Order: sequence, then C-alpha cells, then structure tokens
Amino acid sequence: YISRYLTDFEPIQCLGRGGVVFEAKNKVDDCNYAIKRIRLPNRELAREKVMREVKALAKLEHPGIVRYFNAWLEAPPKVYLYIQMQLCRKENLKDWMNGRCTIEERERSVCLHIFLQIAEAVEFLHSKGLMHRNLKPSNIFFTMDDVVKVGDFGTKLYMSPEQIHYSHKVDIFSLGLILFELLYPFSTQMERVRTLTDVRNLKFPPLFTQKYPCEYVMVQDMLSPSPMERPEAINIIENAVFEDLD
Ligand SMILES: Cc1nc(N)c2c(-c3ccc4c(c3)CCN4C(=O)Cc3cc(F)cc(C(F)(F)F)c3)cn(C)c2n1
Repeated sequence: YISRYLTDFEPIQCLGRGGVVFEAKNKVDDCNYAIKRIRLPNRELAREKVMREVKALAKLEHPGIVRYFNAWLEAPPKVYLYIQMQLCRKENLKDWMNGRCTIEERERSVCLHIFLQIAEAVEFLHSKGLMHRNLKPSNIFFTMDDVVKVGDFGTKLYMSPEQIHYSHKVDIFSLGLILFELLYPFSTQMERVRTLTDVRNLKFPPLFTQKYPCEYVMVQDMLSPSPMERPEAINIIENAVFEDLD
C-alpha cells in the first residue's frame, strides 16, 4: 500500500494535539505546510456530514482565513482525511500577548488593528452562514507577513456559557474576551485566569474602564448574558473606534 502523504511530504514536526496537525514539506514544491489529519467517523452519515463541510470550507477565500491547498482521503491497513493549509508563524496570538506584559507594549493602535482583523474574519464567516466556534489566542495566528488569521475550525475560558451548557452569537462572546485581553496585559497565569473568569461575569478591573471607556461598553455588549442582546459582527466593525486608524 502506497500512502499519498508519506510519498509527497517530508514530515518535520507536530503542531497540534487531539484531529492532529503536522508540519510537513512538499517534495515537489519545497514549501512547508500545516497538515491536519482527521480520523473519519466509521458510520456513513457521520462521514457524509464531514465531507459536506470540506466542500463548503473549500470555497473560502479571505485575508483573515488561513489559505487552503488540498484535501484527500487515505485508507491504510480505518479512513483518514488529510487537509493541507498554509503554515503560519510559530508564535501565535497567545505567544504574542505573553511577550508583551506592560501597557506601553500594548499600543492601542496595534491592538485595535489586530482585533479588527479577527472581527472582519468572523463577519466574513457569519455572512456565509458559517461560524467559527473555536476562537482563542492560541488558535489565532500570524502569517509570515504578519497578517492575522483566525485558526482551525470545523481550555473553555473563551467559550460562551451556552456553548459549555446555540447560534453564531458564540463567536461574539469570544471576541469580547479577546478584545479585553488585548488591551489588558497580565503578569501571571494566576492573575489572568482570575481576571478573565471575573470579566466573563462582567466584573471589570477599574483601571480598564477608566482607560478605555469606549471599548468597555463594546465588551459589555459582546459579553451580554443573553445571546440575543449581543451585537452582530458587522455592528462591531461599523463601530466608531475603527476610524482614522493609521
Ligand atoms: C503554524 C500553524 N499554522 C496553521 N495554519 C495551523 C493550523 C490550522 C489552521 C487552520 C486550519 C487548520 C489548521 C485545519 C483547517 N483550518 C481551517 O482554517 C479550516 C478550513 C479553511 C478552509 F479555507 C478550507 C478548509 C477545508 F476545505 F476543509 F480543508 C478548512 C493549526 N495549527 C496548529 C497551525 N499552526
């Protein structure tokens, strides 16, 4: 038996655990790619649902969506689906925040620029009738050219309550926390978990509300306990704060 993957690629390392993501070099074209390997479900209608997904997702092109290349099936001696995506930077949004722990390092322009890219990506999906469902700093990447991409789709800190215990409004909740986290640097993991757990419950640090009153009202709208009351992604983009950005 000849495996497409082993034939065409030289594996480099593992990138994601699970649904597994490898880094591999294509032999013909000499580029490195992120390759996700999914073990397909064994029942037919479960597979058919997954295959209908790759078909819808294949049509996706956007500056905030990671670039797609190829999708194929293998059945060695049960069945694996392989997905070839562009390889992003080693350091993700979580890595980025961790190396920048002072408010001087969290420039208001840079952070709103990063956030806007994520929001624009989510608006894109929502208009196609899709949703991400998996937004979080560790699953937000930069390209070799520092363009922000939302990560894999299709820790529960960034999950909306109705996700844990439901519509596209789940993505809106996730955005809320990311916006907060971007503007509010942390010193320790301990602090981070405590503060973020409190923010989910609308208990904001005073210094934040003092410094970013505009963004504060936005985060409140995005973190509404009633999903109905949360804004759409388009409303977030069409907000006053996203004007005159250099
Ligand atoms: C350095 C680096 N780069 C990555 N691209 C990744 C990825 C990664 C990012 C995005 C996506 C994946 C892995 C698998 C699926 N994927 C997606 O964005 C969904 C997607 C988008 C499409 F446009 C098309 C498809 C599909 F057609 F189904 F293949 C899927 C995960 N990890 C850990 C990564 N690490």
